[PDB]
This record gives sequence, structure tokens and C-alpha cells, in this order.
Amino acid sequence: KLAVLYAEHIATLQKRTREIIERENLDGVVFHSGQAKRQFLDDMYYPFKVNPQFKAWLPVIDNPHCWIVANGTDKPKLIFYRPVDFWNEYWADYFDIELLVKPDQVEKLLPYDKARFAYIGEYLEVAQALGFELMNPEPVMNFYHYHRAYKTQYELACMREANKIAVQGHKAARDAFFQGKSEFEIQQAYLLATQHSENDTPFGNIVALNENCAILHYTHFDRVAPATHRSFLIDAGANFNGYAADITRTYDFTGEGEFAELVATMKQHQIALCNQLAPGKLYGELHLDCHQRVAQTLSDFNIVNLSADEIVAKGITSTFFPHGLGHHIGLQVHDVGGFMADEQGAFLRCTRKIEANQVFTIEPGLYFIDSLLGDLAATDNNQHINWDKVAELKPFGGIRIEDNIIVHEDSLENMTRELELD
Amino acid sequence: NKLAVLYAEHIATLQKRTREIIERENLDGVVFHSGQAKRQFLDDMYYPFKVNPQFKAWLPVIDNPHCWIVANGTDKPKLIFYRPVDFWHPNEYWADYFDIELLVKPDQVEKLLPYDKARFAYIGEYLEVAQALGFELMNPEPVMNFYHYHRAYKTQYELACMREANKIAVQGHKAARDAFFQGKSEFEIQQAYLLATQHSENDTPFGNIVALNENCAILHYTHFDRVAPATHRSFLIDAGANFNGYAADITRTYDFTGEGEFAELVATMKQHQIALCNQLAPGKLYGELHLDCHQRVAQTLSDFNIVNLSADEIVAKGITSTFFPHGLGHHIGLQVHDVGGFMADEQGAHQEPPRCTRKIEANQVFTIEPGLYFIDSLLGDLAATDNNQHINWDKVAELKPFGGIRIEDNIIVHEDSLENMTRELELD
Ligand SMILES: CC(C)NP(=O)(O)NC(C)C
Ligand SMILES: CC(C)NP(=O)(O)NC(C)C
Ligand SMILES: [Ba+2]
Ligand SMILES: [Ba+2]
Ligand SMILES: [Ba+2]
Ligand SMILES: [Mn+2]
Ligand SMILES: [Mn+2]
Ligand SMILES: [Mn+2]
Ligand SMILES: [Mn+2]
Ligand SMILES: [Mn+2]
Ligand SMILES: [Mn+2]
Ligand SMILES: [Mn+2]
Repeated sequence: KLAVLYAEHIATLQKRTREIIERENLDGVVFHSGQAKRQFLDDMYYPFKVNPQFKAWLPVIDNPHCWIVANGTDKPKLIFYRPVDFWNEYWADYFDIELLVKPDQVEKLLPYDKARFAYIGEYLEVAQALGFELMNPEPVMNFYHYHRAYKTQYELACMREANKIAVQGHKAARDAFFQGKSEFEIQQAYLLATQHSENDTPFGNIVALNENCAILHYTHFDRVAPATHRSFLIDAGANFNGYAADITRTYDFTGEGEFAELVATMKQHQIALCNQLAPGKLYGELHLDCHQRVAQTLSDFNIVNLSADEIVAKGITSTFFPHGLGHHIGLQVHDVGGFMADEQGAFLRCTRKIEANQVFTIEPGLYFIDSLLGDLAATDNNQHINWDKVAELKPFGGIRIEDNIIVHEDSLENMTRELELD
Repeated sequence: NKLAVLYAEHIATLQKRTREIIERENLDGVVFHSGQAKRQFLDDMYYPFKVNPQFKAWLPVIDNPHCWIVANGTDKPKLIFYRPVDFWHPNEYWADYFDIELLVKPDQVEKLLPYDKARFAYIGEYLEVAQALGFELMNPEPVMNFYHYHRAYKTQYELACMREANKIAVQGHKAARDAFFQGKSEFEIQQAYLLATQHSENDTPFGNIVALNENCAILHYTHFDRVAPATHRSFLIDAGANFNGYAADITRTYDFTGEGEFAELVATMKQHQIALCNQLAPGKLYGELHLDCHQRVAQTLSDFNIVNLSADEIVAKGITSTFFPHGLGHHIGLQVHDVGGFMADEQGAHQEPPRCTRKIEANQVFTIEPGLYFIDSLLGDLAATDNNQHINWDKVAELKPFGGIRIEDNIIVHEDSLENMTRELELD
């Protein structure tokens, strides 16, 4: 039951609010869910995306014009938008709820003296019209983002659920790929098994076949299946109550050959890497180990004619693994706080020290990218590359294997692999 | 006939329109900004991109931010085409109608624009960006009004594009209707539709309305139930399709068993709808058809004995608006609810109502969407007035579980004939 954990979640957020509003001499904090954005010269709207700082309090992620007023001592106030034009859950009990019928009528529900209420939201003009003066003050943002990195038990439960949903999608997509479906059909299967509409996914799914696996930010879906099937890379997640999953699997169509061997080797490394998560360990250290294991893979597979250490030393591994090893995840897919050393807020996304109750992705990759390979060929590192072998693996695109892992004090919970996603 | 051939005449037409408006407004030229990607608050995700309708009026490029068209109508239009270069990430028929220049980063655009921007109209959303570039004429009304007025007269290219949008949507509607009769859920029916049209959700020109039972009475229903209802009674689906920036906008209503009072109601509305389609004609005000719809809705109410009055009495007492609360339809094209539908002249003067009021002409494209609904709120208001006595509330109660009815086609008006794109593609 989520309701039991949720009670503790509110209590934690109230505690956090109490601390920062005392420290920064405020009366309260006002969290603005957001608004509907209208398309230029049109009467159509973009899909609504809630303020992360709003939904941090409660699973209301599809409602604009909502407001939260909290001071950490009284019950948080919730202004809940609810129009009446002809066109009650467990969390409700924890707020004093006021219903709003028209957004411009919010002004009589907010504090008369807004001088010392920090407005937390996107809409600065609306805030100033209402009478707010302090908007998104850095000390306050920094403080919340720092503590967003420690997930309450409520949040962990939500994140286990989002993972479980995503893992059903990933399996359906995997099966669809082995049946030789198009990227577009694979995506439909993924949406169907997760019961997600496209604007429900926490990010735009990456569903790639063959050469497209090397396109790191690939977003399209081919409606036409490839003449031959070689490789498949799916990076997709899911939402539960505002919390995200973010999972990548890569597959060889045949299960035999050098690329299939490459994939399984990357998988052992990625599991090894996961298991190095531990309290009191700088995340950056794992990112260094990943370049080393990637160096060793390139050497072992005779993609590069050097020892693993020499590949690292000559700066060759960045050509094949050009992004960070991972990141915090939670309410945002690339979650906040991943750079902060303290509450004050003093390439690689996470450098912060690992601790209990933090949640991570571990996503080593190995790609054969056109422009990066062209750069290397121009350097003195030309002599060392096995160009014949790059040509061989090129048609398969690349590889990424990505899990979501919760760190505990004396254990790790790899959510994705504990769900038996191979 | 083929799109490539028709497009040549489309460009020539846009050039001619540009020449007249810049000459009249004393401009040097017009600049269409496709738009930009919008970042989510405190995040590094983006909203889905939506192109400036005035930009895609020129060419079928709808997924590309940071593009600019510089037109004056005499020289070939200059296209500034965004094409970034990084490891993370133009040869079709329309390309050689533009003087094209590639832009590898958005902040490098100042170079490619006119050095003196004083008499160039900026047509776009990003006012402050455009000001910083030096533009000072932001979306000038005389120019907006003028382009939006002529948007009502589709070129042959645009007509062909809209026939393809309609073709694709009709596929979706057939898959959806089949899915309905198999007792599927709203969410599974929407999936069938997206499959048949090969559209991602953000490709549809609007958010699909896929409603079962009482949900059919929620005009702006947007959710997709994951759970099939225990009893299937009714289905209403309002859904379109994009082709090259042009929209289709189709609605069908179905009864599950195809027998009974609600099923006969659908059949009756269908016949009214078809009769209203054939009322489109050059010279007629679209208002004249809107009033006929109300007459016909009043006639349905009278015949089915939902209201105990003659059709004419029902209209006089203003009762039909309880059951048909919206407009008969609207222009359609680049925008779903297309521009120019209220304008009486190029100066943007308002044709007064008795949405769309403008005098109908050849080459314009309309929706026709009569509907009849049983809406709690509106029936509640009806129960408060001195028209209480005239309503059969028992029959209303029996029909309420079916939600409502809408039937919507996209029709082209020709000088001598009408072209119902939707019924031509065999969607009954
Ligand atoms: C959310 C996902 C699609 N992006 P990522 O954080 O897994 N970055 C990858 C491209 C390395
Ligand atoms: C475009 C669609 C979603 N709505 P509509 O203009 O076809 N009809 C109205 C009455 C809902
Ligand atoms: Ba070997
Ligand atoms: Ba070997
Ligand atoms: Ba060593
Ligand atoms: Mn105080
Ligand atoms: Mn005070
Ligand atoms: Mn990912
Ligand atoms: Mn990730
Ligand atoms: Mn001609
Ligand atoms: Mn419609
Ligand atoms: Mn319509």
C-alpha cells in the first residue's frame, strides 16, 4: 500500500520545507503546477508537462493552474483547478484543498501579503501580476534539488512500479523485433504493453534498428522494416505518479557472430559496473572504470590494435563511448542534484558522492559513429585503428545497456534486472 | 496532376500574394519563422515541435525549428534550412523553388537575413528573438489579415494534399470502427487508429476524441480509458490525419447493436448530415446552413418525440441549442480550424453571425458536423426554464447512456460540384 508510505513522504517534505523557509527567512513557498501552452495562431495546445517541484508533493501531473502553499508546519494548502464548462484519493487527506473554477480567480486564494512567499514555477509574469517578488530563488531551488536526490520510501515504491511497467514494454518490443517488425510497429507494441500514450512516456522513446543504433539522439520511427535485420537498440521508460524509468537494451538478431559477442561482453561490463555502486563512492570513479572496460573491449575485439591501458592513455575510447556513464533518476529523467556537493549547490552528469536511498542509471555504450570515427582517422591515432573491423561492425550501429539501480546501505537493488529483463 | 507539377503553381500563387501585400503595405519583403523547440521547466526535455502555420504554407517542412523564409514575390523565396552537425543526430521536388542556405546553429542566422530589416515583416512567435535580430514589424495585422483571408482559397496542390490527409484518416477510422465492434477499450481503439494511419500521437493534427457510451456526450473528451466498459452501447470517434501540414477532421458515431432508438437516431442524423453537405454552394453564407442544421435538429427532436413540439416551435423557444450546442463546422486546411472563416474582406472585416460566417466560394474546404447530444449540464439548465413541460424526460433518460452523436465530413467546394472527400473514400 502506497498510502502508508505516502504519509511519511508528506512528513518528510514538510520537514524539508520547514528547514529551508526558516533558513531563508520566508513565510512560505508557493508551487505552481504550470499552464496549458497554446500553439501560435492556433487554438490547439501542447501537451501539458507539470512543474517537477509541484508533483514532488503529489501525483497530480495532468492538471495546470494548480498551486501548493506550504510552510512546513501547517497542512500544505492545495489549490486544485477544476472547471465546470459542459465540454478523493489517499493523498487528498493531506492537503487543505480549495477548488478553483477559473485560473484568474486564483488571486483570492493566495496569501494577501505575498512579499515573503517564494514563487516556484515557470510563469514569472503570472507570478508578478499576482504580487510575488521572489521567484525561483537559487538558495531554495538548490536546497530542494539537493534533497530530491534522497528518495523517500514512497518515491522508491513509485519508481519500482514505473520500472515494472517499462519492463513489460521492453519485452514486447524485443519480441516484436525478432518477428522482424518496423521501428514504428515495435513502438506501437511498446506503448500497448505499457498502456502508455506517446505523451505518457517520460522521454521520447529511442527505437532503433541497424545503423540507427549509432544515432545517439535518434527520435524517428521507420514505418518500413529493413530488408535485413541485424541489430536493435531500445531506450524507453515509463511513468508512475510522476516518477520515471529509463532503460536501454541492445539485441543481435541472430544471437551468433561478432556483434552478438560484442553485446554480451558489454552486458558483463555493465553488470560489473552496476555492482560497483556503493555508499561513499564518487560516481566519477565508476565513469573512469567504464572507459577502462570499454578500452578492454576494443582491444579484445581487435577493433583497436593496442592494450586497454594504451587505448585509455591515447584518448581513443571517447570515440566509441562518447557520453556519460549515468545519472540520478526520479521525478525528472535526468534528475536534479547530480552535481551538488552540499545544499548550497557548490559530458558526465553525475559527480556527486553516492549514498543510501539514491537511484541511478548505469548505461555504458559502444558505438560506431560516422563523425567521431572521421575525427580519429585525422589524428596520429590512425595507425592504431583496425579500420577493416570498424567497417564490419558499422552496419550494426552501436550498443547501450542501461539499468536503474537503487542504492541501499548494505545492498543494491537493480530494479530492471530483478524484473528479469535480460 | 502529380504533386510535383501542382506545387509549381502553388509557389507561383504564393509569390503573387506576397507581391500584392508587400506593395500595398510598403514593405521590402516578408519573413516566415518556422519556430523553435520549447524546453520543459527546470528540465532538459522538450515539448513536441509545432511549425508556424504561415511557414508551412510555403513547403512541406513541418519538423524543423529555426527555419526562415524570406519572400518578396519576385525573386525566388530564400529558404534558411536548419541542419545541425553533431554525432548525436533537401532534395525533394519543392527544394529547387527556394534559394536554400544551410544553418548549422541558430545564433548564426543574423548573417543570412537582410542587412536592413526595417521594412521586413517578421511573421512568427518569437518576438523578442526577432527584435534582438533587429526586426521591428511584428506580425502586422494588415499582413496577417491578408494572408489569412486568401488561405481560404486552396491551391490545387493544397487540395491534393488534403485528399491524402483524408485518405489516411479514413483508414484509421475503419480500423477504429472494427476495433469498437470487437468490444475493445478506448485505449485499444486509439491504438488501432494510430496503427492504420501510421501516425504517432503527436502527428495527429489534433488530439483524438475516442469516446464510448456516456463519454460520447463530452464534446472535448481527451482521455483514453484503458478498461473496456462492461456494456458497449455507443462509439464516437473524432480523429484526423496530417499530410504535408494539411489536416483531415473526421467524426463518426456508431451504435453497437445497430438496432433500437439510438441507432435510428444515428441513421436520421446521418441523412441530415448528407443533406447539409449538399447545401454547400458558392454564394451562400455558411450561416444559412447553420440555421438549417438547427431546423433539422429540431425536426429530429420532434419526430423522435424527445421534445413535444413542432420543429418550428422548438426553434423559436431556442431549445435546439440544448441538444446541438456548437457550430455546424469550419474551414479546414493547414490549421484544423482554419483561418479566414469569419472575414468578409481582405482587411479582416467581420462577417456577422446569424465560427464560420464567410460567404462560400469555389476551392474552399469545409467540415460539416451536425450533432445531437444528451449533456447533463445543458439538460439541467433546460429543466430550470419554463420549457420544462415540453420535454420527454423519460426518453432523455433512456438515451442519456449513449452520450450523443456527431457525423463530420471534409468537403471541397468546386464551382459546379462538391467533393466530399470523406464519403468518396468509402467511410459510411
Ligand atoms: C532518456 C534517454 C533516451 N536518454 P539517456 O539519458 O539514456 N542518454 C543516452 C542517449 C546516452
Ligand atoms: C477537431 C475536433 C477535435 N473537434 P471538432 O472541430 O471536429 N468538433 C467540435 C464540436 C468538438
Ligand atoms: Ba574472434
Ligand atoms: Ba578476441
Ligand atoms: Ba590497470
Ligand atoms: Mn516565517
Ligand atoms: Mn512574516
Ligand atoms: Mn536511457
Ligand atoms: Mn539514461
Ligand atoms: Mn492554372
Ligand atoms: Mn472533428
Ligand atoms: Mn471539426
